[PDB]
Amino acid sequence: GYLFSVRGRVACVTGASSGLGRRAATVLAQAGAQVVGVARRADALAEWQAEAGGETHAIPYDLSDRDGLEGLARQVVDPFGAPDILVHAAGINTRQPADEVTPEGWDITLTLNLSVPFFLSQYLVPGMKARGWGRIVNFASLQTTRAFPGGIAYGASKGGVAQMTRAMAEAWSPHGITANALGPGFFRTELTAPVFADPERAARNAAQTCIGRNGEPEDLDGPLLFLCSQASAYVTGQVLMVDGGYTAK
Amino acid sequence: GYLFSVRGRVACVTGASSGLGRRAATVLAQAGAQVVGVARRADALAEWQAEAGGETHAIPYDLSDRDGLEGLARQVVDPFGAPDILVHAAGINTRQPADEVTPEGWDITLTLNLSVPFFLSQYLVPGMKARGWGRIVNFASLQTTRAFPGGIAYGASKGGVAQMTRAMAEAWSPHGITANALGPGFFRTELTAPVFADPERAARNAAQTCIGRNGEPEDLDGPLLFLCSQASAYVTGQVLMVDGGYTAK
Amino acid sequence: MADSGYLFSVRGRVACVTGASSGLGRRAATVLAQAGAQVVGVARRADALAEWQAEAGGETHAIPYDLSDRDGLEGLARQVVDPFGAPDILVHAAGINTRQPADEVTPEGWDITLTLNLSVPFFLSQYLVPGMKARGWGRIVNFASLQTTRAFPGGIAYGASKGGVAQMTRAMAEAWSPHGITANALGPGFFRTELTAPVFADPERAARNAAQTCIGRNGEPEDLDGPLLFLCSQASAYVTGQVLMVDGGYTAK
Amino acid sequence: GYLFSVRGRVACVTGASSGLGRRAATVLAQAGAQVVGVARRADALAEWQAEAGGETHAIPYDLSDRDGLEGLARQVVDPFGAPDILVHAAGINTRQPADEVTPEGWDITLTLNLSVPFFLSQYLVPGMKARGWGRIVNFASLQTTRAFPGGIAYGASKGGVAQMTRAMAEAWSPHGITANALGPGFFRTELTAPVFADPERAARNAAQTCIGRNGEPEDLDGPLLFLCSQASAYVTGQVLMVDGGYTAK
Repeated sequence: GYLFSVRGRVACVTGASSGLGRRAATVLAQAGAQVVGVARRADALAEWQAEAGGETHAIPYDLSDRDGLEGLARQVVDPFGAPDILVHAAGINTRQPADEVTPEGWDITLTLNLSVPFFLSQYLVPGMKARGWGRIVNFASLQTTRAFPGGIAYGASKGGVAQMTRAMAEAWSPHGITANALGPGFFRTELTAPVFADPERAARNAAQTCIGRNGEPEDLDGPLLFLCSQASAYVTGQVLMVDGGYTAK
Repeated sequence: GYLFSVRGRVACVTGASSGLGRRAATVLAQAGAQVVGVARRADALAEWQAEAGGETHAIPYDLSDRDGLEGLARQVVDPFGAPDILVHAAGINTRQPADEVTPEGWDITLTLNLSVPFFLSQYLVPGMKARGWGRIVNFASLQTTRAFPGGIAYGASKGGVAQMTRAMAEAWSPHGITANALGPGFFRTELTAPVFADPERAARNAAQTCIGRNGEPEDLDGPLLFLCSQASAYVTGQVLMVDGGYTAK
Repeated sequence: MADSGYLFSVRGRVACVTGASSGLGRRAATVLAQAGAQVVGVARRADALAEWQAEAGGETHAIPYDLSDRDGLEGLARQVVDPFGAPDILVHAAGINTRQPADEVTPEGWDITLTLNLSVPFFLSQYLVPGMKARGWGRIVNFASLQTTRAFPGGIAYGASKGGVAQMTRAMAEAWSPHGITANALGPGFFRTELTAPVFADPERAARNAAQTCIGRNGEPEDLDGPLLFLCSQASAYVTGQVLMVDGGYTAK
Repeated sequence: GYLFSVRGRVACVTGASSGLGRRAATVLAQAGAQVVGVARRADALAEWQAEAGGETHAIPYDLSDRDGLEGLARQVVDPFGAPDILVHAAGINTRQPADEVTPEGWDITLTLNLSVPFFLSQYLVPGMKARGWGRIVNFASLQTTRAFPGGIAYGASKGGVAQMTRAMAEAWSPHGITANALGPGFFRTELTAPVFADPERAARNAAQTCIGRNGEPEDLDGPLLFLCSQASAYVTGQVLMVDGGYTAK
């Protein structure tokens, strides 16, 4: 049971003001990790801190600013020290189908979904190396493997994430840092507004799973804590789909 | 914490007299499940029961006898009631290269590794359906995806296990039964004796992982309990590799 | 034809195709015979085999044999080599789907699916590989499925077998490709055959499956020709241990 | 039994001055396609043209310049009319290990290996759509799936490529355009000089394949022509590994 603890660890979670990142940041805080939540909007982070309890700190930062990311990383280590756990839950889907992709929509998708996870990890790994222990949790997608309408830049980024996660393990796992990717199926969030707003679409997606339902926020708590804890010490370089068996059918 | 509990559950573990099945059976028992361990040898099962503590029951049975499996299933329900968790860890690798495969070595490999998991599952799922809750844990392999010397029947069986696991989810997960496969990399057991007996070979395999070491028995505890608990309710039809990132390189 | 077109030649090769009386096996056997291979077709029924030989043209030979008979496979292999000499190309197109859902699977329906779809491909290949090794050249083509990776209703024994096939194909390559023999699996999507009668018989089903592909249609027989000949020729010399999906992009969505 | 013809087609091949791109452009020229070859250096493009024979046109262009891509596309259509076949063989591997990745090295790899193929496709697909027929050939890698030393940006890009190819099929294959990726193993080129320069490394990689050898230029011809012809009309969204079975072990 100790096996699954994150008590006394330090975590940084990006995308912590909404969606699955907010859930992850709250789970980790309620499980006793000290949590640094990063997202654009101070007011949304303050509501997060109010719900989350435990011991947290908020940092408003626009993760589309890559030049500033090394300064963010210094901010991240200030409240509680170097993080042991890093969760890259910030992300975007512009939903531009191929013929309508703009340079701007392509670029913001690769920046936020792929490049920012890489560099923020690069900046934060030294502290983990020093302790000989770290957990990196990237966010893969059904669109790591299956192309959906409007998804082309998103799936490019998310096929990138999976290989990036393997490459993170190849570089950093000899030093005690594991890197894996949670692959949520369809959960009600900001990214999935069209999939859920049309109920016929939502129900088709539910029927595509083996269980027969879409995801609820609580469905990610277990797999998150597993990937953030001693339980997963020999699991690295893997994508763990949390999708009710969508990918089995 | 409670998310990862197996207290009050009943598990059946095949292959419980040695190797990874014995580890799984012990972990489950120490974690508060009632465990029914199935293996060929009574004396080996009795040593298991002695190591394990908790509440367990041993059933000596030669799982190559498929005609008898329905009777085995009735034996398995008798000590503690119908199992909630089933772990198919019994297996064989005859190590016959393709040109030397015999009908008998082929057939015993398919029987033990593929057909027995299916039928014992078939017999034991009714009790899970009645409760609307179940966990099936199959054993996949690096040879689900990568062909090793002497491996052809083994890999046929383990490729089959991966797809069988997705098919178990498609059949059974509407009823609250999840089916997943643990994919150990190289752990010191009965099946892996040549991989370990030559140290140069053992070290090449260790170097193929991201972490740089082969598996130890404790490395499977976390992933097992995750796959046997509430924590993985929305995880079904998946193969979860516990291989130190062997498959990432 | 460009000189490189001759990379895809099967002229003067010997092929054995199982399942040659119907479905995709029959198309594969006919394509190879029309492309100038000498083709040994294996199937249960002498009469359906005769219809095949009539359609095919070229140079062919029929062998009626019940591939559920593993005992007799070594004697099949002797029969296969008799008309044209040892085959250079082996195509394992015989297969079954009993469509029994998990709760209704019988020992017999599980068993016949593993026999025909997995064990027979293995043993027949084992018996015919020596001839290929003697020449330093061979092509094995197995049949994978959408159900190599995605579980469909009634599919559980079939999927077990087809996930098996994929790994078995990797293992055939690991054992035999040092000797000049490549082994790959074609993965057809949904094509109109014996095995897919329920998928097609309900038009709404057929259309949902067409819409699941990227192109928007189910398979037609001729769609298998190119991929088959590629996997049976010099063109694929450095392609081994692979599953080649011919599914209109079903598996991309 | 022609099916595999490219006679009469127009092809655009990027990276046509060296390596596998140069092989592809020559193969397609010698098979009777009119070929537009795109690469940085006029003089190396001119040697190519001399070597190739057939009917060709060279366009010197720095593919790191995304701003000018729409203009390149106009140049590409000028000599022979709109291309039917597009082969994205230009690529880079900076070989920076994770801890030493620079923003510039990461950016150039995503640009050349992922963003350029998307945009140049986007600009050239209209011509294909008008005819109801096209073929797009991307370049995947062993690092689509397996992380090698120095590979992290490359691998990010190439996992991106494979999803991008699936998403290209989803967008464009209803209009007669197929999109697939060739996945070469290890062939003697600019990208792979350290793998080949050290003979012990070269031999280890050869031994990792099923056949037991590295690739030769001619090994790409058949798989290329298959992906560029009528033969592959019902093959779309696929990665076709041309690796001697590296990925089977």
